[PDB]
Amino acid sequence: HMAAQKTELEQHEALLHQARQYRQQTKARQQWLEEMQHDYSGFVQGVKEVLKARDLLPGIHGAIVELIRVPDRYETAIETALGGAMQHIVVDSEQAARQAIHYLKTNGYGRATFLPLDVIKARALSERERAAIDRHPAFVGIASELVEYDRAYRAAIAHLLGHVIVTADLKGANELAKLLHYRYRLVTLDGDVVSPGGAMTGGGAASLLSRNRELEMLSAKLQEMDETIARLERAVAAKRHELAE
Amino acid sequence: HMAAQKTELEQHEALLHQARQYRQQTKARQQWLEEMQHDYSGFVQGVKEVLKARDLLPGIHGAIVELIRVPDRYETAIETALGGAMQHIVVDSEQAARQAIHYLKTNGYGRATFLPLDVIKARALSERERAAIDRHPAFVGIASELVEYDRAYRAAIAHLLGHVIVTADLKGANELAKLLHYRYRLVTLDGDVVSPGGAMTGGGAAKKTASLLSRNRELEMLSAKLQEMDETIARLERAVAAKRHELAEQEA
Repeated sequence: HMAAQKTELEQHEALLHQARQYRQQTKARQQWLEEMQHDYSGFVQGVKEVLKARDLLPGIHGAIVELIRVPDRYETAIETALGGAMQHIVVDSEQAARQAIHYLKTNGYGRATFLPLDVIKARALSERERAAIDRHPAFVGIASELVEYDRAYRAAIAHLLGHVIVTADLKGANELAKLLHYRYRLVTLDGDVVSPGGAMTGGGAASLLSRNRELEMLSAKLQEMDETIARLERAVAAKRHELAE
Repeated sequence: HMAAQKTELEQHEALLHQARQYRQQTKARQQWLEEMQHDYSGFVQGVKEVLKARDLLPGIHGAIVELIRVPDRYETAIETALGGAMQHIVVDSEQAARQAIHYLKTNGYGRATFLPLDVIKARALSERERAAIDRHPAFVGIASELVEYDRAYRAAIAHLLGHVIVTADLKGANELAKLLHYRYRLVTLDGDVVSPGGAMTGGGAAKKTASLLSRNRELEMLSAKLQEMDETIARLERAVAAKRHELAEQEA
């Protein structure tokens, strides 16, 4: 009778307490990451100073890393493909780049590389090159097709990554490089590189790219917890109502 | 006038003493630098570890800086042209590069770039591009044509430097850039750079350093200096004894 209903009401009130305190700690983690994101922690000095001057300098969009989202599986490949370009700054125009350069020079604030969005042009494999590789067993993907980004930046991201192939292993990068006459850069899932011409880079032993991925994850989980909480408050209100009368 | 001879004798004795001390400090600097070389000091960890294993791993020739010799007047330009590529390791083949990369990975020994001789692609301007600049007063050379190396590494050296133009000065570099439709990187003898798209990078003064080529240059300078100091010293020793002797024959 009332013994089972009081037990169930207690499971729900306790689970409601768990979820609220858990949500509070999850929000605290989101805020820590948001602060790190918007303080530009981990960025090179000149890049940090330009982004801190978004409210003074004209035409500053953001660093490349801020503009793309990459799954965890492909993060090492994309970071390796980009190299220093992770922190290249997308700006409206070459004029905007020159103003930011002057701002850095005058203040002694370091150095940065700029990508003028009105002028930068996409790269892409030809249709025959793509067909030459995209069913090879080591092929993972064209680097630009492995990331997400707003359409406004499509020519900038194609420029940096539309001619970069991601392969599953280094032998596969060698194989596909040959099929492509060593015209293009290939990167493996583990971060080894076959550069145009056949040079090979590798070895081994926290990425800026994991920050907006964890932030997006925390965001979705927070929405999930708010509905878990709403559901648990309904269950508490429910088992109270039948029980109250 | 015996006094003028005694003073000339004291001069030569003073020069001989100072030259001996100077030679000795120069010898010590030479030995110290040769020890750094033997330690692979200044190489990044991954390159150091491959070179230490160069007789265990197959097909390891060596780092670019070990395989080229650069005339003193071109050292600054070539070191600037190469940058970190003076530590790229020439190897027999892709398989050899893969085994070396596997060695670095499994031991946590860092990263390195490898140049596999069997495939590595040479680079060169077109005939018409070379003709447009070849006779310009500020043209010094194609970087790969200013450095010495054994013929076996020709494609590896051209890959790194066949598309880099060395110029007399920056005004000449900018003239040559326009003649080449801004397609190539130019380096002056003083180390200034004109690169395609270079107006999009800048800010404060860059000042990085990984100057393994400059250690080789200093070692060649010390070798040549030490030979000169040896001859100076032996000359001064003979002049001191000759003047001391001629001074004693005249107090008769």
